[PDB]
Amino acid sequence: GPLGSRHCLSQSHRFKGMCVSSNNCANVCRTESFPDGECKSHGLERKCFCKKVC
Amino acid sequence: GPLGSRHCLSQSHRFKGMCVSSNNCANVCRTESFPDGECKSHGLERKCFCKKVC
Repeated sequence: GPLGSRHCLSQSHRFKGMCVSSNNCANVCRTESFPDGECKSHGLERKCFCKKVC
Repeated sequence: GPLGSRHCLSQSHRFKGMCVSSNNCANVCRTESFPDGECKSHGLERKCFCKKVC
């Protein structure tokens, strides 16, 4: 399929606590004007990262 | 940050091998049309992430 856009991530400003639903993260990120978002782990911390085209 | 610009990260397309020096990562990222870059660890990988204002 078509050559896709490159994506950029930024940790959520609003999301609270452990990120264990990427759908919930994506919706919180929509309140921050990003179209998408996903949970990511670093060590034992799971955080919400908002996602847009760079 | 909070009273500054919000920044976005995108894993480098061109950077090869383990990211040791964030200066080297930033320079490779400049060839990718990002103004900055930095090494970040996840799992047993240290990778170069290009960095711009969202």
